[PDB]
Amino acid sequence: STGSATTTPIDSLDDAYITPVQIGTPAQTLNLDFDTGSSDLWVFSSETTASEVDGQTIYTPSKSTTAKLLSGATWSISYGDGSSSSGDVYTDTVSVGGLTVTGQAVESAKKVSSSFTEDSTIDGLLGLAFSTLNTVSPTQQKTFFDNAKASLDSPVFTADLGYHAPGTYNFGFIDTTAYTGSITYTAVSTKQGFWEWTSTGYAVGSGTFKSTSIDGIADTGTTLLYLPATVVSAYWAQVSGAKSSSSVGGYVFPCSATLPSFTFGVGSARIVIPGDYIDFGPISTGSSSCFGGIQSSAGIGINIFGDVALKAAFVVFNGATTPTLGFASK
Repeated sequence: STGSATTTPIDSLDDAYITPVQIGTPAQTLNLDFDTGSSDLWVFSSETTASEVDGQTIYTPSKSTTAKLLSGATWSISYGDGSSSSGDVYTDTVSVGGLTVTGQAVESAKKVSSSFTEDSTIDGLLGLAFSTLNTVSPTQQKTFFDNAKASLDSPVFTADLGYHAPGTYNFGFIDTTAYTGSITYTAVSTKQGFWEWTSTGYAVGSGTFKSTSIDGIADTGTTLLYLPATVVSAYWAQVSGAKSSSSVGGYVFPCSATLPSFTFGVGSARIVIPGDYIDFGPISTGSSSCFGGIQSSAGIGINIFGDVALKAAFVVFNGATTPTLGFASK
């Protein structure tokens, strides 16, 4: 089997991407944030504290003839940006782009933190990291990909995120028309439960390539590119007027600037992030100070190849016995 679904930016800045997901019988379609940095599939639901729902589409398991309460199971998660959610668990039928999993754990939110409530466009998350990170207790549950894997034509999924445009998540096949040149594959460590890999270095604009190992995670659920302070300083030094602002919470730059590109290494190959991808607009409405898309990972504890990086590439998440990551230009 295979599946193919379109993923769409939630706003004009590409702050996140939503992908429609069918849950239950008859289908209830929810728009979920596919997140290769976590491993829970959770949804706004009929059980969510009413004051914490503001415009989201909810899953109502009592209206699904295939929903079954997973007795005794609870879940609770906290994300790197400080947001959180928790609740109980159903199993139900879940389909993505024509690909169907029966008995998928659907984690029903009783509580969500304010940032989720305030984002009316995201109805929940669909985790695509390794199932070892799944928070369901006392019996850990598998991700959608993990459940689908054995049935897929090939045990892979691909992320093809658009810049200010729709893109595609495919399951079970590699669309050879969706990228240019060849796919370069690179080793993955699953030791922390993430799609963790080591970039071979970077360049700023038309500058020379610096060969240096950068360990980080491929994370579709993080907006920006978070890299070591040395790398990030080298980038923003090429933008007149750019500075790190403690009060804003990162590097800002004059909105009148032209940003240089940023290149990262995948083995001997190179992925180029155009300067425009690194512009996240005014820090506040009407400001001429703009927020940067490359930020320091210092104090995160891990480097994160988030959407800013990933949307510059066609990315293969290879879930073979020994997982690997593939990157192609497009």
